[PDB]
Amino acid sequence: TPQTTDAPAFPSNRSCPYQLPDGYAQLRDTPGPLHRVTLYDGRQAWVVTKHEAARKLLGDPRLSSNRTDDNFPATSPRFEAVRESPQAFIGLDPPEHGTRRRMTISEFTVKRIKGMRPEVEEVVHGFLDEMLAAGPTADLVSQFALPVPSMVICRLLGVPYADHEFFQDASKRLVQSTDAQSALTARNDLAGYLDGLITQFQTEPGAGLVGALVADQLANGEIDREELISTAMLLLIAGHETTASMTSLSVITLLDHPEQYAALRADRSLVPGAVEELLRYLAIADIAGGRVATADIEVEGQLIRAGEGVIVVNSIANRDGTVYEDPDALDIHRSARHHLAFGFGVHQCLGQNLARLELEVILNALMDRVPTLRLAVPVEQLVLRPGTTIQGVNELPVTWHH
Ligand code: HEM
Ligand SMILES: O=C(O)Cc1ccccc1Nc1c(Cl)cccc1Cl
Repeated sequence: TPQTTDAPAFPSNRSCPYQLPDGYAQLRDTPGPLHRVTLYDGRQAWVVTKHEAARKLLGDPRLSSNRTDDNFPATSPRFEAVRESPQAFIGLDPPEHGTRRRMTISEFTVKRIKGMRPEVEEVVHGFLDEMLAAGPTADLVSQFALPVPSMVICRLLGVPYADHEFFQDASKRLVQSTDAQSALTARNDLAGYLDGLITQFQTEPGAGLVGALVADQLANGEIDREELISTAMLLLIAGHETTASMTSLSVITLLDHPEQYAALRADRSLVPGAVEELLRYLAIADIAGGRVATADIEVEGQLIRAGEGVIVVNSIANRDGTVYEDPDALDIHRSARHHLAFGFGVHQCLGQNLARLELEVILNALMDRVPTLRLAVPVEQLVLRPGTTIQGVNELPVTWHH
């Protein structure tokens, strides 16, 4: 009996850190905005696989971001045991989404990000000082990719970096949890820690976004204490797992495309466009694409019914050849404008301009200070995270001329 299905298992796992999974190239090539898939629990959902349709559906308020909905298209059991906790604004819809998001936007403006350049540059070069002084070989993830954005986001939040061993471990356990119990434990660890931080700010008002939320909105009853915890937790985790993943994956990708990496080193004005192309090409955050319909939506002759889960797969939409000519070619010189790596619409990544600053500083610093950087193992020996979490590698052995 043939095993062919019209609802393939989703998500798929990468076999090469920067290439579309084989099942995804098939979804990309099949006409139409939507395709049926089967999720880990056997439930069918839709995936959005085309670029303009993805923008349309991310902008449609009939596609709710509410994870507590029984029909939300969960791709693993990660959140099934944490539903008794309030959602951060990533899981809220208007009007609640905006009231919560607006409590945080002041920390992420273009002006604030510009003012953060000296701090980001100091942090990047400090961790490089230490890594290069110890000599090769090193794990780029633990020694550079993770600590840099962790220190930066901690200062933005008012989270003391002295606790980094504890919160970096809990963050990893939650983001990469494979069972509901391990996710619950990691989330509880972070929640109790952040709750104590709130009490400390109530005793001694202090700097950072958490301190600002405690002194203002919490003291006015405009955010619940547990919502503050969830918001701080989202910003802490997103603030260091996403950039760390982009750093390690960009290094792997650039070293696999040496002609472009050399062109990048010779003309640093190409760095901002290279970062956009790497964001498009590596598209690390498909796990942020889930939505649930609260009303019927007709999409080019296909019908999303109320109550159906829909996943906007931005990595596949970013390989739409009607937008990016030869979409599977890495080209740091191409226009990667309009990519969906950060989403689109009211939920478009709050941290996107901090991420862009960090990646530009990081790439320029690696080229300046470690021009002989190379991988210490073959690419095929790296262990890639599965499609049920943020894409990337947990370890990246590197060497250089000592
Ligand atoms: C480094 C590369 C990054 C990528 C690829 C990425 C990806 C994404 C995506 C695709 C979304 C959309 C979520 C949705 O539509 O449901 C999102 C939202 C969000 N991201 Fe980023 N992100 C990155 C960096 C960051 C950083 C550094 C922060 C800092 C805290 C951050 C904080 C957030 C927040 C708070 C949201 C929710 C926005 C909202 O719901 O209004 N992200 N991210
Ligand atoms: O959403 C998941 O399954 C993993 C997870 C856990 C805790 C906090 C955030 C995330 N995911 C996540 C991250 Cl780390 C960044 C941007 C968007 C999303 Cl959905």
